[PDB]
Amino acid sequence: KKLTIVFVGSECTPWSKTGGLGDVMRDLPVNLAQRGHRVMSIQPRYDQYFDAWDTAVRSSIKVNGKLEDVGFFHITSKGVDRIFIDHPWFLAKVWGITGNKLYGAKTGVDYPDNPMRFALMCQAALEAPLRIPLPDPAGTVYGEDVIFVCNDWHSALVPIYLKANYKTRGLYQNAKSIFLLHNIIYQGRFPLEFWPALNLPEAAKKDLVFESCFAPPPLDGISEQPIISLKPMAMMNFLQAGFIHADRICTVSPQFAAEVASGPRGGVELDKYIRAKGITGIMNGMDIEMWDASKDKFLVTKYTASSVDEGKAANKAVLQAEMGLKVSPTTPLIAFVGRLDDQKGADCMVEAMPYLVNTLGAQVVCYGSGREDMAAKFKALEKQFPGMAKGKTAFVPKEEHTLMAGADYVLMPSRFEPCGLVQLHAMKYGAVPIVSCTGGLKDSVIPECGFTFEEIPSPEYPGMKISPELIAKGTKIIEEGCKEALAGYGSKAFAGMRAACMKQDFAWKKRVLVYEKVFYETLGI
Ligand SMILES: C[C@H]1O[C@H](O[C@H]2[C@H](O)[C@@H](O)[C@@H](O[C@H]3[C@H](O)[C@@H](O)[C@H](O)O[C@@H]3CO)O[C@@H]2CO)[C@H](O)[C@@H](O)[C@@H]1N[C@H]1C=C(CO)[C@@H](O)[C@H](O)[C@H]1O
Ligand SMILES: Nc1ncnc2c1ncn2[C@@H]1O[C@H](COP(=O)(O)OP(=O)(O)O)[C@@H](O)[C@H]1O
Repeated sequence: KKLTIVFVGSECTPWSKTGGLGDVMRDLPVNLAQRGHRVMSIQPRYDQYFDAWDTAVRSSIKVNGKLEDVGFFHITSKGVDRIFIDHPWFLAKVWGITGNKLYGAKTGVDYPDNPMRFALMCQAALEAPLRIPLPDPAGTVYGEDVIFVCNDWHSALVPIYLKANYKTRGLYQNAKSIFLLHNIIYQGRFPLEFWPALNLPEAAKKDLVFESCFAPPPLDGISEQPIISLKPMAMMNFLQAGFIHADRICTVSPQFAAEVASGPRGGVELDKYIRAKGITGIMNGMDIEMWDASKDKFLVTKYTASSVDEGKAANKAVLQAEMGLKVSPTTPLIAFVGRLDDQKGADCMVEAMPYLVNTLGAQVVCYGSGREDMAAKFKALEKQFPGMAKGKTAFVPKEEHTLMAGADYVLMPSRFEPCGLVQLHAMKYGAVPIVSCTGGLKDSVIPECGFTFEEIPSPEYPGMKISPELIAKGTKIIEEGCKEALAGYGSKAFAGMRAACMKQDFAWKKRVLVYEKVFYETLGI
């Protein structure tokens, strides 16, 4: 068939990234482009990207009543014409290359521009197909028979800007809008007085207005404690307006799709739109070219599934040495990777450390970046457990590859996981996953590949008065869950899990065909 597709989000690897979001908006659009579709990605210009060149095409977008000049920077990479929205609110943010902290200064603290920024980002994204000729400035323009894939709350306003501004005036009529939920807790909930600044018609105010007792913290600077009233408050919600006007909802896992429809816990407070409209779970793939331990760049000894035992223990020595753990091939090696906050479950895992080293015997590597509390405790691991544990906060792409090939077991104690990528990455490289039993972790870590202890407790949640000194005995589920899995290290069962893990196929080729048909339905052909 072949059609025009336009991805719209707040991250694209390698340019911006705080986690999986960026990686999906790198991989998915390329693997769609391989099928013959004309694909584009649209992201903000947070920093002066050396490979991003000004198209010279400007436009003016109305925000907070004042017109705003924005520019459009372009780059063709892997058949995907990516575009970057240039403006002072994105580019001139707090310094040190941004990288992480795209959306806030600290972690838990957001920038008060975010309403206007992602209001600006969306409207601007709707211009790009109309007024920028690609690949070269003497080439064709994208046009109007274009499907928009929009990713999380940050691009949750393009369905409603599309209909309320553009389709009104007789363009993008053939165009449809797909929403893609990577996460449910992040909904773009803002105070109601930011309404004027959005520049949507007054009819469309009804779709943004929203009532709940849980609001994210006051958007000032220092506070990060979600206020909780008895009578529900009035506020905004970009994500609901994404659900209202999206011509289809997708999400990143069959199991997670189920958990969002399930009710106000699993849908945060938005369950009744998803359950009404429907949500197709398409689990995330991975890049096979990049993640391939038979042919990997960052590996000393490269190995297949036929030659695992040798290859891993070789790359484990490298790892043990690099972290500075005793170089013992018979000592188990558990690896944790994920952001340092409540969702990924560091706080409990770290409380569970003595039992993992002192009682089970294993070594524990710990990558992560996020809140100041858990970052502090991570660095001091190698002090308190000398040569039996390390905590790396701040790290490189290269450092995550050696960690997988070296680790015996990989650990994810998540409260919930829409899909997760570190367990997919591990299984590719033979590291046997010990996981929390939620979402994409349930779908991906089958019993043939790994272990699945029961999930970790949260509150009524989106980080309320977080982890009650009591509920933080979630720890014991990890102590227990690991004890089973590691008792069995060096079994023929373990060698079967190793082989099983790597024979699984995580390439997008399959996933894309599902994504591709969901388009055809929403359109017509
Ligand atoms: C990894 C994660 O990256 C992005 O998450 C952002 C939020 O989008 C952003 O709003 C911000 O969250 C803060 C929030 O705004 C505020 O209310 C609160 O006070 O503090 C929060 C934390 O500071 O920060 C995070 C991190 O920068 C994406 O938007 C998320 O969707 C994404 N997680 C997803 C993505 C994938 C990819 O498929 C899944 O595989 C993964 O399991 C899932 O968690
Ligand atoms: N603290 C971090 N900051 C930014 N990226 C990270 C961090 N920890 C891991 N990563 C990278 O992000 C991805 C992990 O994302 P995923 O497992 O989908 O869950 P989440 O997106 O919630 O972190 C991996 O590709 C890994 O390279």
